[PDB]
Amino acid sequence: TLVRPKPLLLKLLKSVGAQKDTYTMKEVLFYLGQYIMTKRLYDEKQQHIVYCSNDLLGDLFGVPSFSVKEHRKIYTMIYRNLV
Amino acid sequence: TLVRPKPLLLKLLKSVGAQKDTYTMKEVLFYLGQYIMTKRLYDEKQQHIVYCSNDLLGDLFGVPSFSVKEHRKIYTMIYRNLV
Ligand SMILES: [Cl-]
Repeated sequence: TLVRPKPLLLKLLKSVGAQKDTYTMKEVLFYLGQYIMTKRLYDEKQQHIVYCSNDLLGDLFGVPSFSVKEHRKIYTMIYRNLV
Repeated sequence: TLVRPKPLLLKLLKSVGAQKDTYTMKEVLFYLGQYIMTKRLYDEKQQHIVYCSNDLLGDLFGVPSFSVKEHRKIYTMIYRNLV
């Protein structure tokens, strides 16, 4: 099973090194984690909290922040950005 | 965020009490639990394994079995049966 990111999440994925149109969900998480890392969107002191409120990811996901421990919310926010 | 099961997952969900045409991921997972557990698709001896080769569920997931601890696979198999 491969998934097809909608266009804006595609651009987001490519900006940290993804190359195709379709990905396993594992590839999508990998690039999501790279993106949050390289952009430093996490709290320094509570590293599992992501502030994405000023960022394209907050727009795509629909939320101004979340924690990486909210797996179900993260999967749901991803679904919205899949064709 | 409301998801909308395609017709087969809907059938599965209805058969274990769901009424709506739309659900939270929270609910979708609950009913699915209900489904597996009320038909005893899981192995008695190693209970994290669900065997669905002889069941409606194997047809919608596309696997002969899966393990409840494989969350990424579960969400992925679920997205293909959603809008
Ligand atoms: Cl909750």
